[PDB]
Amino acid sequence: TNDNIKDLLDWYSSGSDTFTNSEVLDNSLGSMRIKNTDGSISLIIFPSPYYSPAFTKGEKVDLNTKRTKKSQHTSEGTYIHFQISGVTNTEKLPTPIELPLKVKVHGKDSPLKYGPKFDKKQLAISTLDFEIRHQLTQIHGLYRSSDKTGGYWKITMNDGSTYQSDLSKKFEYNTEKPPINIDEIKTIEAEING
Amino acid sequence: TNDNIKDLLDWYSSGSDTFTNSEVLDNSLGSMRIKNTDGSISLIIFPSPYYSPAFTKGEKVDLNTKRTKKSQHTSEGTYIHFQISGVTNTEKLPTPIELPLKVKVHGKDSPLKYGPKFDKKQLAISTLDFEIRHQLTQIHGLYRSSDKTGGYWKITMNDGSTYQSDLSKKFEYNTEKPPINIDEIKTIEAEING
Repeated sequence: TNDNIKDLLDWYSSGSDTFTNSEVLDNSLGSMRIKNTDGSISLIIFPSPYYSPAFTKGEKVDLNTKRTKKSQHTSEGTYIHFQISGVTNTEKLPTPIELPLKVKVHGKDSPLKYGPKFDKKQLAISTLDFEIRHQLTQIHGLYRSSDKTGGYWKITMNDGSTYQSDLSKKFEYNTEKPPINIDEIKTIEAEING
Repeated sequence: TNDNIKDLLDWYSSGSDTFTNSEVLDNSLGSMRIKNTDGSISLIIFPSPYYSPAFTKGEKVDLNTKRTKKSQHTSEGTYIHFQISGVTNTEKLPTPIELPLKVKVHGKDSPLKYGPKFDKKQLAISTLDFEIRHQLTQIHGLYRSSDKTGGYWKITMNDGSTYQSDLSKKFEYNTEKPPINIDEIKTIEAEING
């Protein structure tokens, strides 16, 4: 594969951070300072004009986010994470739901018809992106060979509205739309090509 | 949490690398040089006296492994990964199997009774460790608060033999036993405490 595809493989196989019921310390309207219940602090940026959380100091939030650079300890010993997007409310569903991924690879529908499970009412579109693409890389070989370097995912809501991303490029954080209610997702489909 | 627990959370939420049908370039008996089908090269160490793959040049292997330090590009442009353990044969099962995790948290059995799915015949014990603990961190809060900082996982085989790890410490790579046939795992259980 070429270097940009290796960069995509690195990003989508580098894990993510999940924190629940973190506390907002400061919201600078495009960036947030948040205290996680393990004592770490997350500094999270929101580059999109369409998704800029407004939660104020003291409110609780959930994080399902990616790091942009290595976490560092301060002189006082506080651990600081540097993240992007992935901040939602703390509302939970009574039991988890699965978001099965319907996947086509080189025009052939895969028999693997499962997906990640979540008990949160709302997820950021970027979170859905990394969960989807992580499954595509791990299970379907996305970015692991020259024949699996592009395609798309598409979410269709119960009301017919859609969200989509091009697998040949990094997720479009700069135009990310606001988080969605996952219980109202109708289907998630993806196709891998090359 | 204390810093060693934050280190564990970092390790178990930093992702992993999955490659299939990679080619052995060199086996130095305790370390291997492997060419992945994306063109990258993996340099993998095997510190255990009990798990030291013997695959020779030209043989095919699978990788389900963790990086020990950042990947680097050489002057010729080759991307090099630095990994530990996680090398198996390429044998596949006809359909994937699930390795459900039975989880107890603070003495209470969790209702979440699912696990990761694999279509490989064999997995290294370290791979099982990171898959198990990743699920424990993400879904059950392991390492995310002072009340969830220890416990164990235990694999029981159909023949009654067992494998186990202490969640309060890093996986014991230095004494890792050889890979196991996952179709003969009877149960995987874990308990989280603090």
